[PDB]
Amino acid sequence: GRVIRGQRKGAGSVFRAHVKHRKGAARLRAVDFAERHGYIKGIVKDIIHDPGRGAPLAKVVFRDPYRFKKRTELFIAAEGIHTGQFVYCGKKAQLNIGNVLPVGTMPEGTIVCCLEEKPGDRGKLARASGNYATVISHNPETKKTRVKLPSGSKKVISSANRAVVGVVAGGGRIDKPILKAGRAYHKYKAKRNCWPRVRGVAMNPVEHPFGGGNHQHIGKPSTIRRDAPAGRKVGLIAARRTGRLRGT
RNA sequence: CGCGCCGGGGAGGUGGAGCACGAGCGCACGUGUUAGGACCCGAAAGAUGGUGAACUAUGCCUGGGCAGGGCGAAGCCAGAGGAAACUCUGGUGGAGGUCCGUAGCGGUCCUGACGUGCGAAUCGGUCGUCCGACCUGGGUAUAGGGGCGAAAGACUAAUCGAACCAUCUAGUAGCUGGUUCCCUCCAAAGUUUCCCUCAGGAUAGCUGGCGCUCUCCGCAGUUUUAUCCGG
RNA sequence: CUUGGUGGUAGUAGCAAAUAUUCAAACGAGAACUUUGAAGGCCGAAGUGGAGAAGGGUUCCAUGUGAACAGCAGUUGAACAUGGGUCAGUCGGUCCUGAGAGAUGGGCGAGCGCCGUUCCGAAGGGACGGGCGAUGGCCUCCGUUGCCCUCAGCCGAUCGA
RNA sequence: CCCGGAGAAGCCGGCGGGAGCCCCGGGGAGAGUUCUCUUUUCUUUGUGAAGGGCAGGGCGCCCUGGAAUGGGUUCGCCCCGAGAGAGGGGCCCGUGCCUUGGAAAGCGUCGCGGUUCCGGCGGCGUCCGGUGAGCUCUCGCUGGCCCUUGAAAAUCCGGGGGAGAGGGUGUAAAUCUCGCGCCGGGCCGUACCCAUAUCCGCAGCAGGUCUCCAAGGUGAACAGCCUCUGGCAUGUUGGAACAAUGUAGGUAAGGGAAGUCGGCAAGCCGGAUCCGUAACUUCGGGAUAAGGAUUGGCUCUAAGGGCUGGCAGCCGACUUAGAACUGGUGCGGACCAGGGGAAUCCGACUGUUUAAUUAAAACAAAGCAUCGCGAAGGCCCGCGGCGGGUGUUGACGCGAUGUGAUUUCUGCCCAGUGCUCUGAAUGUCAAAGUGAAGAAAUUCAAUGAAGCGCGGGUAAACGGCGGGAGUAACUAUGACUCUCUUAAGGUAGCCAAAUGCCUCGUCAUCUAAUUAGUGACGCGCAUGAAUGGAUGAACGAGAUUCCCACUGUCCCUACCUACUAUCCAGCGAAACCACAGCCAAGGGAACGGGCUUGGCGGAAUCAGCGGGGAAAGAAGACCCUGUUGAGCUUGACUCUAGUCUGGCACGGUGAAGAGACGUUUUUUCACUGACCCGGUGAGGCGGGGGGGCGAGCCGGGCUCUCGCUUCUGGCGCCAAGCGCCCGGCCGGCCGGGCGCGACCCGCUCCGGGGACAGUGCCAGGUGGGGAGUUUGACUGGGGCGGUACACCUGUCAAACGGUAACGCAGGUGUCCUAAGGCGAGCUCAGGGAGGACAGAAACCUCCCGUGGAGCAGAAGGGCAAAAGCUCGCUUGAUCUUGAUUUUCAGUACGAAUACAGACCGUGAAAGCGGGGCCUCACGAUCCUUCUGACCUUUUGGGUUUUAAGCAGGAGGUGUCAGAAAAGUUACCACAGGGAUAACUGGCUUGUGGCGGCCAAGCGUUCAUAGCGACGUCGCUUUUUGAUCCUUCGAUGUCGGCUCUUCCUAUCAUUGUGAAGCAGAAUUCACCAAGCGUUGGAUUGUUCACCCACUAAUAGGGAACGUGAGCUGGGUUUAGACCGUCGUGAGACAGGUUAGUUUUACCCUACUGAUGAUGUGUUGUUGCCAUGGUAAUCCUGCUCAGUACGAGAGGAACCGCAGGUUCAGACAUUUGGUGUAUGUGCUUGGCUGAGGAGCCAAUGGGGCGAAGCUACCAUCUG
Ligand SMILES: */N=C(\N)N(C)CC[C@H](N)CC(=O)N[C@H]1C=C[C@H](n2ccc(N)nc2=O)O[C@@H]1C(=O)O
Ligand SMILES: [Mg+2]
Ligand SMILES: [Mg+2]
Ligand SMILES: [Mg+2]
Ligand SMILES: [Mg+2]
Ligand SMILES: [Mg+2]
Ligand SMILES: [Mg+2]
Ligand SMILES: [Mg+2]
Ligand SMILES: [Mg+2]
Ligand SMILES: [Mg+2]
Ligand SMILES: [Mg+2]
Ligand SMILES: [Mg+2]
Ligand SMILES: [Mg+2]
Ligand SMILES: [Mg+2]
Ligand SMILES: [Mg+2]
Ligand SMILES: [Mg+2]
Ligand SMILES: [Mg+2]
Ligand SMILES: [Mg+2]
Ligand SMILES: [Mg+2]
Ligand SMILES: [Mg+2]
Ligand SMILES: [Mg+2]
Ligand SMILES: [Mg+2]
Ligand SMILES: [Mg+2]
Ligand SMILES: [Mg+2]
Ligand SMILES: [Mg+2]
Ligand SMILES: [Mg+2]
Ligand SMILES: [Mg+2]
Ligand SMILES: [Mg+2]
Ligand SMILES: [Mg+2]
Ligand SMILES: [Mg+2]
Ligand SMILES: [Mg+2]
Ligand SMILES: [Mg+2]
Ligand SMILES: [Mg+2]
Ligand SMILES: [Mg+2]
Ligand SMILES: [Mg+2]
Ligand SMILES: [Mg+2]
Ligand SMILES: [Mg+2]
Ligand SMILES: [Mg+2]
Ligand SMILES: [Mg+2]
Ligand SMILES: [Mg+2]
Ligand SMILES: [Mg+2]
Ligand SMILES: [Mg+2]
Ligand SMILES: [Mg+2]
Ligand SMILES: [Mg+2]
Ligand SMILES: [Mg+2]
Ligand SMILES: [Mg+2]
Ligand SMILES: [Mg+2]
Ligand SMILES: [Mg+2]
Ligand SMILES: [Mg+2]
Ligand SMILES: [Mg+2]
Ligand SMILES: [Mg+2]
Ligand SMILES: [Mg+2]
Ligand SMILES: [Mg+2]
Ligand SMILES: [Mg+2]
Ligand SMILES: [Mg+2]
Ligand SMILES: [Mg+2]
Ligand SMILES: [Mg+2]
Ligand SMILES: [Mg+2]
Ligand SMILES: [Mg+2]
Ligand SMILES: [Mg+2]
Ligand SMILES: [Mg+2]
Ligand SMILES: [Mg+2]
Ligand SMILES: [Mg+2]
Ligand SMILES: [Mg+2]
Ligand SMILES: [Mg+2]
Ligand SMILES: [Mg+2]
Ligand SMILES: [Mg+2]
Ligand SMILES: [Mg+2]
Ligand SMILES: [Mg+2]
Ligand SMILES: [Mg+2]
Ligand SMILES: [Mg+2]
Ligand SMILES: [Mg+2]
Ligand SMILES: [Mg+2]
Ligand SMILES: [Mg+2]
Ligand SMILES: [Mg+2]
Ligand SMILES: [Mg+2]
Ligand SMILES: [Mg+2]
Ligand SMILES: [Mg+2]
Ligand SMILES: [Mg+2]
Ligand SMILES: [Mg+2]
Ligand SMILES: [Mg+2]
Ligand SMILES: [Mg+2]
Ligand SMILES: [Mg+2]
Ligand SMILES: [Mg+2]
Ligand SMILES: [Mg+2]
Ligand SMILES: [Mg+2]
Ligand SMILES: [Mg+2]
Repeated sequence: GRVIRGQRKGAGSVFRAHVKHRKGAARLRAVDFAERHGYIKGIVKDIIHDPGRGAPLAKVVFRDPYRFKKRTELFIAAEGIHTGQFVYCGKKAQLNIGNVLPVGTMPEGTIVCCLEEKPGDRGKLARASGNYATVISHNPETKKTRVKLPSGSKKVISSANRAVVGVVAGGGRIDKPILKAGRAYHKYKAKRNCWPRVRGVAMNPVEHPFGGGNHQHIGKPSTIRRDAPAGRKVGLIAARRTGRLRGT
């Protein structure tokens, strides 16, 4: 009968992201002759805490090579970096933390972050707190590379694409228990309206397919098809298994 | 005229809204049955097009606001015992979804007052919390099978288990209710059969009115005499 | 049933939230309630005080009136009738942008129209100096229009406290 | 041009500085006080912005110098070779002080003129000091908090740069962010209220509505209480009374929850100091635990500080400890201000929630555990697009669920139903496409995607977790074993719990007494493991139970106060209303105000009162009917957006192979030009030279790299140089241009995909996410149950025929190749006597044999050379018109009967035969299908396929004269119904209750003292049932409380009879219902059971009396928890907890109160016809330790003394009350002090007159 929560979110308007105090987008430097052939120097002017994000950012100042004008970028901070540190970047960049070079050059077993999935997008994969990717093996023919991501999906990518060296800071966040409702409340106030998560079962049987009944119970099987209309797709999606996960 | 896989006749049964020396059309009047808003008045709902978040639901931007006391976390200072490890004793500091409690915020109980009320939800005394998921003003966003909900089917201008205004719309009713002058003459039924029929119809039955063909031989809710039947 | 009018019920129910009035004098036809004075009380700076906002829109002030209204009366009043009254470079709006709304280009749309706000756009009418041309002035020196050379990143029209 | 800054940031705490206010001590000017005191008490007692100076704070600023035997220093900190202490400096704020403004003005005072209309005019004064945990505002410093780190742009400014301009020793110049001097600053709002009377609520409505300011005292305090500044007349009126009923306030001897569903309400406790403080525990808490003592006034001592020259002297704050005295033991003196403990259940906590009946045990919440997904992606919106949100995002993330802190545990079951993985090993499987014959439409045939099947996996997916047998040396039980059924068969733990019917389970404790409560037991109707089980400190406006103290909650009521009600002056409604308003019985729609018959009846009126008027209220919400709906559900029916899958088109260019049906069907491998994606202010791409740093070869050939930047928080733009040109001036000057410097040529800006995704059109699938609709009838209420819904026999049927009930006894939805058709010939059931095996029963024979057997079936009728049984030949169970009968409307179907015309069968022949000996065994229109004629039409004519026609059978409608169809509503809605229930009322009385007759037996004996079987006759309507006449436009539905009267079927008392009666005690019966019949524990209970006294603890009605008389615990709304059932929405004469109880002023009625006619008027003292009616019972003494009786035991009558209950009065005494506001005391403030007083909603506490008044005092019956 009614339109349920899941559906009401898609139009948005209420659930859009709060973006007053966000500093900006965290994109890498754009491609150009210098990066493609040689290298370009750049200092770390300052570090900054971005809202809604575990990791911190960095005000990185470079110099524009064609016009007399200092550009600026917002890199994501690898661990161990500090202000007053010369950050090189390019093809001929030396291998040490805080230094952007294409993956192809570095050997196998190299740990990287802020990686591009396709060339030019200015850095999409692996840039949250405590993550890093592992370079497994190159492939001279076709000029492509094999890379295992933290989740485990191994992916091939063109060797040309870029990556900032080192892991992302802020690891071990999930270690501390979020003790009180308020401490959670503030977090989701920074990000989005989602926090107080009401169980569908409690609702009346208009607002949920599991609702109603005199006794609190679901009544029907909680596994469900993916060939299914919007409104029903609810519960455990395409559940291959469903139980106390013994072993791994 | 073309002759043949041509045409035409007779008798005898049977089906027909036919013949058998025509009787209709036009106009007016009455009654009766229908179709339409159709004897008058009456719905719960249905569809199309528009208007509202001045209360309230919730998110966001920019502003405002909350005495005085108790409890006394880490850190720090000092003294004492001790072989060492170290441990005991007294001060300081002022933490916290901490405690008593005011304004504010809320509104449990007395099932107290009032109950043609001061009031289409107020008053009294008694109650919970009061630095926090705290309280609040103005601006702004979301609109009806749609919005919004710490989820009660709550709320959406006193209206919500589908809002409000007009139009389609005099919407249908086997159901209640009402239905306007006199006299005279005649005068009933509630039973049969069929129906998604049992609060209803048709259909036979009962009733009236209009007449017409003959009358100054026929018929009867009856007996008698004969004659059968009856279980 | 509809509209309009009138009865009994009735000169009854009733005019009970938060302590409170009293004496003399004046105008006046008339005074429990008007005014002055005197005496006694209350609100007791989280105010029954002094100032503002939104909002109301002449209710502010004076003179006169006593029909109607102020659920008793009233010589009174926020009632009625006459007339008056709001003066800024410096106090605010006006300027700015904020969450956001909203044009243009572009696309969609039988269609009134709608999406979308930098996204598929030839998105500058500006400036200083040089040369050449053109006028106006005690043509001194300096203005006032034009071309050519040389230079220019924006960012999205516009509203929004 | 570039770089950079301000504008530009959160909350909280502490501390310091500066103002305003407050206070103190002296000075002046005027007021008030003076019975007595009082150098008294009160008011008042000033300098703006903008400039200059100086104070006064701050500084992460400089210089000198170099510290450990470490120093300085803050309440806390912190700081130091990255340069401390100690000197000298600098800067920043300067709302404070001085000054120009400015004493002329202003204010306070005294006095002169103007008669006046006057910013009138003159004296004087407007002083000097001190204080502070005080308050308020502000400036600054410094900490603490964050999975929260707390706005932008307009606008303004500084610096790095150095393109360029300027005059030749002067009246110098271009140029100045320096000091004066000139002009101008438009448009619009601007009054007032800003709220117990200017706003919104229909109004001058106790409601609601955002801010600033903010004195004295008491005190922890902005608490409460009183006063000044300022404001006001008690909030839409007054006077006279002071009764009951109310509303809000108080207090009570003795007792202390006994009242009651329940300690509901009120009351006790309350602040501080000093002692003291257990169980348990997540070791933080619990904790103001508990439990004690003190507290006043007045008069003293002592300890804590500043400033200048181990000291002195001058000043000033508030606190703390201590001591003596003194009072009628009063003292936190008013106000403000916590009742406690032991236990159990639930939920962890704080929070939120139904605006207007539910604040909870519901939700959330942290923790836990699953699932999808690496972007051409997941999830969703969207009518649409190369669209949009999450996304300024990227697996420690977004997204979808479940569970509910911690600790501890988390057993077995994948058969079912879901989900999912594998998919030629594969049954089925559409369009198009491909072969096949045919004149062609065609039809046939192969080929064949996903999906269903098939097979794996899965329970922190929905979910589930038996029974029978045998077995231990007492019985029991069953360790152990087997089997049936399913895929296992309840493991660990727990309980008559919020889950247990029977049930008040049983035992113990808790009570004198306990259906409650707590601890064990377990057979568990129906416990149980993240649909989570068990525990568990702290917390709860949560649910129950008990204990302490405490109380007018109760025995048991009384008194007082204010506001009313009451009477008066003024002003002034509405609901409601057929007529009206005294009763009993009677019959009547079965409870009448009117009727009949009886009883009766007297003006007009007041304050109260709640019995009635089936009172008002709202076209009954429960129930039923309705061919009336909505909300929701799913395995109902019929469809749909979306998503998955194949085909055709947009859609190219080449490579190799097999073959394929010079060609292809197709498998791979490329290319790119459509097309698609991403980035850029679309900035140096690919080739070819030349140049260089290195390796190898013979100035030369070849390959690759580079093209010049890695110790450091710097700067970096607007071209140097050269060559070649020339332009004006005069070999030199001034001003110009091009190209190298910075290689040349090109056709897509760079990359990645790419002929596939994709878009458009068809086709199959999936699809309660969504839409539309349906969800039979009869019915002794409906439902559940039957089918009496179409058929047939017998009876009921009352002697023609015809007749009903969910009446009776019963049957049917078939069977037959002959069990049909002719003819002939036989005669059955049963019994008797005989005969080897032979038998009660096997086979043969004679005799009897009216049918006693049989004819498929239900029963009934019918039949003997047959309708039975056996042989022989056959198929009239065929073709075809009409007529009639049965049901009946005298319409159909079916079923059958008489004839007729053909072809036949059989029998010698007359004949017989068109299905089953008779009475039941079955079906319309429309559509499809088959058969049938040299049949008709197929449209301008002709031929031939196909189709349509015509006639006769079949496929089926059993709700059987024929819609195609599942559930729920306690969230509910509408029309109506007493044609129809759940209470009452009526008639009946089975059942229940009571009572008679006969007398077989008990009672030793003796039937009948007392009882009475087998049988039998009656009454009653407080039980229960059966019925539906009344009311559904509403009669308020269970219990208790309170209160009156009434019945008698006598429990006790009075009088008397009879006993298997000696007395006592106890039994049965008559007259008799006037007077009595209790207090409590448990349960909502009526009922039940128990303790205690008694004379006795009998039974019942009146609308199951009694709701505008109460209460609202239970039933019986909405919220929620559990078990079982149901896949689910939901359900339960199965448990649990929270949940608006309306109006009286009418008529009558009763109560009390004025009054009325008549005697001519008026008093007076008096009379009684009528109504009403009252007393009750018990104890002791004596009689009497006697009569009686063996004794044990053991009375009665008259008298005497007292008591209970009830009724009627009074208030001498005791008690209560006490606002005579009578009188002492007293807390805080106010009147200068003393005295005398007042306010604090009765300020508080003592004692208390009068008067009212109590079995709580007394009297009489
Ligand atoms: N959903 C629940 N839990 N219940 C109890 C049903 C609620 C229904 N909707 C109301 C109701 O009361 N139903 C009753 C009402 C009466 C009716 N009934 C009563 C008496 C008699 N003799 N016969 C009846 O049929 O029964 C209904 C019932 O119990 O189902
Ligand atoms: Mg729907
Ligand atoms: Mg649903
Ligand atoms: Mg707290
Ligand atoms: Mg408290
Ligand atoms: Mg009440
Ligand atoms: Mg009102
Ligand atoms: Mg605002
Ligand atoms: Mg929408
Ligand atoms: Mg909320
Ligand atoms: Mg929410
Ligand atoms: Mg609910
Ligand atoms: Mg509900
Ligand atoms: Mg009409
Ligand atoms: Mg109508
Ligand atoms: Mg009716
Ligand atoms: Mg007979
Ligand atoms: Mg009265
Ligand atoms: Mg009166
Ligand atoms: Mg009032
Ligand atoms: Mg009053
Ligand atoms: Mg007061
Ligand atoms: Mg004012
Ligand atoms: Mg005025
Ligand atoms: Mg008056
Ligand atoms: Mg001016
Ligand atoms: Mg638009
Ligand atoms: Mg503007
Ligand atoms: Mg503004
Ligand atoms: Mg002065
Ligand atoms: Mg003003
Ligand atoms: Mg008001
Ligand atoms: Mg008023
Ligand atoms: Mg008054
Ligand atoms: Mg007492
Ligand atoms: Mg007492
Ligand atoms: Mg009792
Ligand atoms: Mg009680
Ligand atoms: Mg109480
Ligand atoms: Mg305790
Ligand atoms: Mg909770
Ligand atoms: Mg509510
Ligand atoms: Mg309530
Ligand atoms: Mg789960
Ligand atoms: Mg489990
Ligand atoms: Mg399975
Ligand atoms: Mg128990
Ligand atoms: Mg178990
Ligand atoms: Mg559960
Ligand atoms: Mg279970
Ligand atoms: Mg359970
Ligand atoms: Mg426990
Ligand atoms: Mg009056
Ligand atoms: Mg009547
Ligand atoms: Mg009455
Ligand atoms: Mg009544
Ligand atoms: Mg109704
Ligand atoms: Mg009705
Ligand atoms: Mg109907
Ligand atoms: Mg019907
Ligand atoms: Mg419907
Ligand atoms: Mg749908
Ligand atoms: Mg419809
Ligand atoms: Mg029926
Ligand atoms: Mg007969
Ligand atoms: Mg007969
Ligand atoms: Mg024949
Ligand atoms: Mg036969
Ligand atoms: Mg038809
Ligand atoms: Mg039919
Ligand atoms: Mg009987
Ligand atoms: Mg005998
Ligand atoms: Mg009836
Ligand atoms: Mg009635
Ligand atoms: Mg009534
Ligand atoms: Mg008698
Ligand atoms: Mg009754
Ligand atoms: Mg009532
Ligand atoms: Mg009553
Ligand atoms: Mg109940
Ligand atoms: Mg189930
Ligand atoms: Mg008498
Ligand atoms: Mg004797
Ligand atoms: Mg006395
Ligand atoms: Mg007294
Ligand atoms: Mg004195
Ligand atoms: Mg006394």
